[PDB]
Amino acid sequence: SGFRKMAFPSGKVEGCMVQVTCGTTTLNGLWLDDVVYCPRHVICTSMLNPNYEDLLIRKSNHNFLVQAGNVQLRVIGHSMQNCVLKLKVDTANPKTPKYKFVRIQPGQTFSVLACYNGSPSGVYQCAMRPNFTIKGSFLNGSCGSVGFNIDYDCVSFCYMHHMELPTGVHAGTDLEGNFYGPFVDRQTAQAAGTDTTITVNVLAWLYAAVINGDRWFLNRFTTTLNDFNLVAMKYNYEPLTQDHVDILGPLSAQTGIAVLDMCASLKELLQNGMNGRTILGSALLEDEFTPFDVVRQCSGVTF
Amino acid sequence: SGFRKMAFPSGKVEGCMVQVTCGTTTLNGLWLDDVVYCPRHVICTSMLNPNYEDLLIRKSNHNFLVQAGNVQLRVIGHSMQNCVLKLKVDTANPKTPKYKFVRIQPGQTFSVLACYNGSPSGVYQCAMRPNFTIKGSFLNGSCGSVGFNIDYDCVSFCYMHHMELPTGVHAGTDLEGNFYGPFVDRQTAQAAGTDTTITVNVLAWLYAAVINGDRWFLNRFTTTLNDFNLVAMKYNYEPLTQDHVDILGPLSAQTGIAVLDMCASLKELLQNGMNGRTILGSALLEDEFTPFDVVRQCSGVTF
Ligand SMILES: O=c1[nH]cc(-c2cc(-c3cc(Cl)cc(OCCC(F)(F)F)c3)c(=O)n(-c3cccnc3)c2)c(=O)[nH]1
Ligand SMILES: O=c1[nH]cc(-c2cc(-c3cc(Cl)cc(OCCC(F)(F)F)c3)c(=O)n(-c3cccnc3)c2)c(=O)[nH]1
Repeated sequence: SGFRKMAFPSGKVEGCMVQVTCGTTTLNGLWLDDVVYCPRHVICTSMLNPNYEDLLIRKSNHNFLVQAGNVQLRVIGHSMQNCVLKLKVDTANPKTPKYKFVRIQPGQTFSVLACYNGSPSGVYQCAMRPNFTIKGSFLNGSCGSVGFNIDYDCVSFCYMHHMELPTGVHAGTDLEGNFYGPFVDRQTAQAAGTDTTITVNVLAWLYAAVINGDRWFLNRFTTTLNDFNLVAMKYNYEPLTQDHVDILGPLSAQTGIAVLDMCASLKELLQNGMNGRTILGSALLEDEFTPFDVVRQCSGVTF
Repeated sequence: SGFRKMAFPSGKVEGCMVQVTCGTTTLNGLWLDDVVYCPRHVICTSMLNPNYEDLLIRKSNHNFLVQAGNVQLRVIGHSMQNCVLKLKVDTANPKTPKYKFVRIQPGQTFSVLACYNGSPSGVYQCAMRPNFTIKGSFLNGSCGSVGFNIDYDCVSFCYMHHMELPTGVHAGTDLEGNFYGPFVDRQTAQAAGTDTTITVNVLAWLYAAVINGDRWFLNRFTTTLNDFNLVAMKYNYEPLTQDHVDILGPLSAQTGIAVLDMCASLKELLQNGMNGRTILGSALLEDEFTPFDVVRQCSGVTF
C-alpha cells in the first residue's frame, strides 16, 4: 500500500553524467559511447541573438574541457545538431547503458536527475505539461541534466534541460536537440503558453486512490464522454478521448469502476471541491501520474 | 527555481541490492563487503509467535539462496542481530560504497529504494513520522528495501523495510535490526500511535516557499515561542524548541525573516487556512522537508 511520486532508479544515468566547460561556462553533458551531448548554449558568452554556426566555427576541440569524475576526456571532434552540441571523445563510456532517444508527448512523465558540475544531486519525477514546459527544480549550472524513463534495462532519454523561464518553469529539448514547445535558446521575451490539466492522468490517480482504499469520492452516477468534456473545458482540463478511455481500461477492469463512472466522480470534484477531505494525501487533484505510472507502482514492476 | 520532493541518486545503493530466498519466502537483502543484511522474518513460514532463535537453529547455510543479478552467492555463515539476519557470503561486493549505519531521529528524511526480487523498482523520499512509521509505497516482496541518505560520497543507511501496518503505513528497523517504534516482527495486533505534524519541517518548507517567491502568507506580526507552542499543541503540531529555532537560523538569515516571524505566519495558516491559495503547489502544509533538505535543494549541493 501507499502511493508516492516515484522516480526510476538513477544509477544507469549517473554513470553517464560529465562536466563540459567552454571558457567560463560550465554545465553538464551526457556521455554515451564515445559522444558527449550537451546544450549548445555552452559555447556562448553574452547571447541576445547568438549565431551558433559562427560561434562554433570559431571553436576548436581544445576549447572544450570534458571531465568525467576525476579524469579529463579528450575531445576529438565537435558538431551541432539542432540545439545540442555533440562532442566526440577519445574514450567510449564503459558504463554506457542500453539506451534510446525518444521524443515524448505532453502528459507523459519522466525522471529527472538534477546535476551540477557533472555530479548528480537528486532525482525526482515530473510531467511534460501541455504547454511543453516542466515544473522542475533547477538552479544555475543544472543545464544538461537529463530526463529519462527506464523499461526493462533500457534507458529512454527524453529531455535535456536548457533554460528557466521567467515564471520559474523549465524548457528543454529531446536528445536530438529539438525544443519541446515554441522556445529558442537565446535571451529574448519568451513565455509559456497557457497550461491545462492532464485529464487522463487525474483519472489514473483517482484509480490509484481507489486501489489504495480512498472511495469517498465515488458515486452511483455515470456521464457521457460528451457531457464530461463539456465540464472539462469549463475547468481548463484537456478533452478526454476514446484513446484515453481505452488506455484507462486495465485500471477500470482491476477496480471494476467504468471509466465514464470515474468521470462522474471527477465532475463532482471539479464542481464541489473536496469539502475538506484529501485523496492520497493531497488536497488538490493530481495530474502528473500516467495510467502506466499507476499500474507500475500498484503492481510492482522492476527494472 | 522550483521545489520538488527530491531523493538522492540511488546508483550507489542499487549495486548493493540482492535477492534472499529461504524456502518459499523471497525478499531483498543488502550486500555490503562480504555480508548480506535482510529481515529475519525471511526464515518464517506461518509466524503468530515465532521463536526466531529456534527457527534459525534449524537452518543451515544451504537453506539460504542469495542471488545478485544473475550470479548466485554462496552463503558461508549466518547469524541474527536483533531483527536482522546477517548472511556471510564467499565474495565481497565489488560495488560496496563508502557507507555507515545510522539510527535517525523522528522528523528526519531519507530516500527509499523500493525493490522486488533484488531488483530496484523506484526511488522516493519520505520522513520518519513522530510515531515511528513511514508513509511509504510498498507491495508484497518489498521487505528488505532500504532507506538512506548520501553525504559527500558516503551512503548512510538508516532504514530497512519489514512490515506494513493495517492502516497502510510502514514499519522497519535500522540496519542493526532495531525497530523504529514499539513494533515487533510477528503477526499480532499492532497499530501505530497517534501521529503529529513535524513543526520545524513545516517552517523549513515555508522558507523554501519564500525562497521561491511565494510570500502571500507573510505578515508583519511576531509571536513568542511560548505563544506559538500553545497554538501548535492545539493543532496537533510538535512543540518547537530553541534547538529547532537555531537549526532554522541559516534559512532565516538568507530570507531575512526571523523564525518567530515565520511562526506568526504559520499560526495564521493554522487558524485561517489558505483561503483557496497554494504554497509550492500544495493546498496543505508540507512537513516532510527538513531544514537541511531545503538548503540542499535551494543551494545546489551534489554527491
Ligand atoms: O555558466 C552558466 N551560464 C549560464 C547557465 C544558464 C543559462 C540559462 C539560459 C540559457 C539560454 Cl540560451 C536562455 C535563457 O533564457 C531564459 C529563459 C527565456 F529566455 F526563455 F525566457 C537562459 C539558464 O536558464 N540557466 C538556468 C538557471 C536556473 C535554472 N535553470 C536554468 C542557466 C548555466 O547553467 N551556467
Ligand atoms: O514471501 C513473502 N512473505 C511475506 C512478505 C511480507 C511480510 C510482511 C509481514 C511480516 C511480519 Cl514479521 C509481520 C507482519 O505483520 C503485519 C503488520 C503488523 F503485524 F504489525 F500489524 C507483516 C509484510 O508486511 N509484507 C509487506 C506487504 C506489503 C507492504 N510491505 C510489506 C510482506 C514478503 O515480502 N514476502
